[PDB]
Amino acid sequence: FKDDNNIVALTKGKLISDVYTDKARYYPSDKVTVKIELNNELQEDFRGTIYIFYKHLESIVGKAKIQVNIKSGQKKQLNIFWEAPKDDFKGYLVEVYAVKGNKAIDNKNTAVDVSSDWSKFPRYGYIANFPEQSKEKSALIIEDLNKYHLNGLLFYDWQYKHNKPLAGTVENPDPKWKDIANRDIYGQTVKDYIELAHSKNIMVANYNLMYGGYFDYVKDGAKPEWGLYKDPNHEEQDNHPLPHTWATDRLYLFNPANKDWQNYIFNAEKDAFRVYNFDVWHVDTLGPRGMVYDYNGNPVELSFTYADFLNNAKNALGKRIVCNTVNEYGLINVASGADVDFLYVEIWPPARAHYNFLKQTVDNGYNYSDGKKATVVAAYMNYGIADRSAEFNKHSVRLTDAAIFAAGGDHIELGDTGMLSKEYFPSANLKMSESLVKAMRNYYDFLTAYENLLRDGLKESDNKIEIPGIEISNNGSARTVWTYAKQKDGYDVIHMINLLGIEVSNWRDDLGNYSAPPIIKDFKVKYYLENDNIKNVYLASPDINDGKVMKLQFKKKEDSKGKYLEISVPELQYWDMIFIKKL
Amino acid sequence: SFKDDNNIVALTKGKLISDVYTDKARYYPSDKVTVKIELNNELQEDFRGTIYIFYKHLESIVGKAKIQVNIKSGQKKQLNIFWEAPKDDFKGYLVEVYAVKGNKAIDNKNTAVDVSSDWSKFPRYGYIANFPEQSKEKSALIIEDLNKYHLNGLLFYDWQYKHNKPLAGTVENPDPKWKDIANRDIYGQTVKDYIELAHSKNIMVANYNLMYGGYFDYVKDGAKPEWGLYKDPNHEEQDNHPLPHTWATDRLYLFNPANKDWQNYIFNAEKDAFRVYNFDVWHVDTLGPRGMVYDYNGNPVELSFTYADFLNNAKNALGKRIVCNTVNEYGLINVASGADVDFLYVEIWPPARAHYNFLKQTVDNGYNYSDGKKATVVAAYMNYGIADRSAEFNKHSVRLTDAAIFAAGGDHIELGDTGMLSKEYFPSANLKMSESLVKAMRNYYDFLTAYENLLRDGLKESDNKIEIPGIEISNNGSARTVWTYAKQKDGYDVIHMINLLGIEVSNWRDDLGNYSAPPIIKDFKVKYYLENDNIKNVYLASPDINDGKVMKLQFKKKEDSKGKYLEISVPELQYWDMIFIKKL
Ligand SMILES: [K+]
Repeated sequence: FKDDNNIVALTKGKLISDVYTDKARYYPSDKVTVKIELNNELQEDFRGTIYIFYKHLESIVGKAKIQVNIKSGQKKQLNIFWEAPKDDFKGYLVEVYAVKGNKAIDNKNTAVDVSSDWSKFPRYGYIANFPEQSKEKSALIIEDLNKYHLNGLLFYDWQYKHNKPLAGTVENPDPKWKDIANRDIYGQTVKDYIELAHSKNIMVANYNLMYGGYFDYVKDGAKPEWGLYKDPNHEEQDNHPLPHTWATDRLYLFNPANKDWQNYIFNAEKDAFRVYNFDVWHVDTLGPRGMVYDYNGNPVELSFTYADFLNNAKNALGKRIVCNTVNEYGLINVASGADVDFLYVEIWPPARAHYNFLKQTVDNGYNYSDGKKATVVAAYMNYGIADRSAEFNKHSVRLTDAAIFAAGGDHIELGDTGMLSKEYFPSANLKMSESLVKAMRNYYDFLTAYENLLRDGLKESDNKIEIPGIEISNNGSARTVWTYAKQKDGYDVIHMINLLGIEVSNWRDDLGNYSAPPIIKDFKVKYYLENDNIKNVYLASPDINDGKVMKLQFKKKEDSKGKYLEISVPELQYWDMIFIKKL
Repeated sequence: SFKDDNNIVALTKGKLISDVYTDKARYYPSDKVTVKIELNNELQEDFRGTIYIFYKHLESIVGKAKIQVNIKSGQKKQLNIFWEAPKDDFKGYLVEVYAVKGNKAIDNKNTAVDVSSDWSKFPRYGYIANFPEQSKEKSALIIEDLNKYHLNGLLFYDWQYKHNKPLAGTVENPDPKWKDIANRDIYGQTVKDYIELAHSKNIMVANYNLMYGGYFDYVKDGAKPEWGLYKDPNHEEQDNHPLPHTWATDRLYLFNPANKDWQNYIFNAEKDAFRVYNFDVWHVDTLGPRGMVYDYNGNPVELSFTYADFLNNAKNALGKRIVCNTVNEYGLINVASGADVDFLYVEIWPPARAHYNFLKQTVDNGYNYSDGKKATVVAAYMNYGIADRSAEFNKHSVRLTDAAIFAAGGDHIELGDTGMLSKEYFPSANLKMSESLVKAMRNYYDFLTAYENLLRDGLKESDNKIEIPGIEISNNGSARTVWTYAKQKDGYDVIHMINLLGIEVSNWRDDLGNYSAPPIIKDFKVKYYLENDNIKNVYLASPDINDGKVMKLQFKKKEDSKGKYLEISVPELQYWDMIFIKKL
């Protein structure tokens, strides 16, 4: 058929309403159900064909055609069934076309991840609210989140107390309790979300600090002798003050290396995991605490304690572990020594404001783990306006995800409340526009479909990149295209992130006022390589036909800096990924 | 030749040659270098022999000289030897001095020479923190003491009058004395004497001030609250740094560096200071992250993004060199990528950057962010936890910190008029260096200088595998390992080994001052996986062994399942060894 963006653009969105899948992640050889929601808004009956293509990078790996009639104004669902190929840890793009005669009149894509374990390609989201609600309402929220292929959900502030997560007892759980902020939590909603997430192969993570206890922790059987102190004379136990309307005036901190604290908190968590079928303990930390000491006055190097705590927790609970190393504090220790599923780094402002840090955090995770662990970043967008009733900026949110995803990272940002705007996950003062939601759908399809080019077996490339006529940088500098290259078996990959509209390289966009980047069309990229082993050159972008691969024209040339490919690029908006297939 | 045994020299080591040093900190190509040799015959017999001098560039002898000397028991003499510096710019040399009787060496001491037309490539930064009334002769002795370490720049810390008005008096009539920030008496003639004396040894002198600081009474000096930095968006609370109440101001109020009126004001004030006092550099300090901050009108200001513009505007307004302290790397990428600073300067702090890795990664970041165009100086104040007690620095932890910084291609600001830094307040001098630590620092600074071409000149990270069979190793300064990594340049590969086998927790600062001597590993093997076989020879130099003298190492070409490698025989590792492999 005649696939053309000339005439698809005229009637795009007017037949195919949505395309998505039944689960977030699939095991090799699973049945994948692709769900296509058709809504004929063409003001005219449709009598034609729905084509489906399954792509692995540039290659067609499967194809289906289905004859469909749908009346003007009618809605139909069409389910397509595909066996997941046998190779583990592979991403695919699914392209759907509505074809009349032999012209494509609509198109929408989704993605499929075939991974036996979430740990290689984490796509982490959150649930922050646990009110009384029907299983059907909960199912709709999980359905929404599943559209983004999120393969893990952090349940934030579900628990009863930091030192006693289970309300009631294992023999008789309390169906309703207060969380840390005196919100009502309903146990049946927690359980419903867990069951629903599991039906979509989504991991569910239980949030708690490593080392926190309420004001009345002595009443619950914890001891001051296990505490972390701000002086060597046990005068002042370290603590994190909270607002006066909350369930405790402060959280008192404990020494993670204290074996009695470990025994106490592991037993308390064991009770919680017995009642609520969580897969993961997401162990939060507060970062550096200044000079700290145990009860007996011995200095405690807090970061030095993390790995032992985390490994012992994994053993005690028989559950997966993730740890938040805030501002990378303890990242070296966790990445080298802890059996965590992946690395997790929250950025707490003002530091690490530069775009470069979005890449550098991921690079640090890769380097410190000898390439054995993936990295998730928490980077709260438009934080500067997070106390206003306002909107996320659709431009800066895309640039931040391009920066993180191109570096081989994941960004924890989507959840039940929409998107994160500050460290307190339930704070929902910023809302996503309809336009931003569409972009996030595309960006998450991209994150999934191109996981093998983004964070699978890659190394930094030394090969020189030039973009003649256009200012470039390797580190996210203002007024440049940010560009760099990576190499893996069978492919070289070049990223271009458009910061030509950026005056100041702050990824946060504190006023939520960034603008659309300038669009550059029909330009050249020069890529200097020695090897004459090129099969072809391709480009994919979440900004262009939701990640559909385009074959690029190129020439082999040579100048005063050596031999290079001159690559013709049709368009750059936010983020393009060029990939060069080797013979 | 003569019989140079370490056994025989070790019996009478230091009993004839008392010191060896030079007249200047840095030399221009083809300058006359004066090597000064202080003799003090403590042999309990008269000496009639020969002093030999060898000038070395890495493994190569580039010059030699000798002088016959008669010196009686108990006599002291100074010898002055002249050497023409070779024509090549940015080169380091080791100078080896031997006292020979008959055909045997009975004493040895080394120094180093740096031929550099500019301090910016190989900064060796120190400080002067005290400016009391004193004779030029006393000032000269202090400068001679600092010159022993080849310090090519000196930061004058808390010399100025006020942060918003550095010059006391007027350009035409400057005050002879004034109060500094801490109500200490500063004497202008001492400032001037140090500047003149420093310059006579080709040492750069840096004027310390904050980027954005004013006294409580800044309105009386012409500064305005409209230029200020604010902790809230309604200009209620101006950002400020509180000080002890006995100091000259209750607090320093902070200004917005991006404010063009603040820039004009402070650049004019600095211009007056520079007209009276012949400083070469403005050393611009910052305080690091200040939380979420705003201008007077309530517009948010991300401070780190204001630094580069400020510093470039400062350099243009003053016509002077600029250095900026980016505390805990806050602003480092901004300054390294966008500012015309002479080199990068990073004060780092535990607990966040306590791990030994941060000593290297700070230098790596500066190098990467500057596209390899700027060197990095690190401020990392040693034994801070005992710095309020009258005590000694721990000689073991100070050596390991310098090994870590120097091997990474960095410099450590630590030595000055008060001895060594133990706190961010440079005049605080409760910790003293023992005699043994001073000797180690002399060797380490000779090493920093003599091997600058292998430490921070044209190097790239190497992917070549290193193994040390039987010994735990790390690439990142982990506790209970030998920290090892490799670098490559035109003509050499370099392998560093830093001994953290005695370290329980990776923390460079040693806050209790209780680190112990590392274990000594003798006669061990290093495996260096190298695909090419074009190897001329393998060498080792260490500031711990024969005061940095190069030794040729035995090696074998071998292969196993991980590839071809060199098996290198290493006689000894104490704190830090540098293996260098000469390529064909
Ligand atoms: K005067």
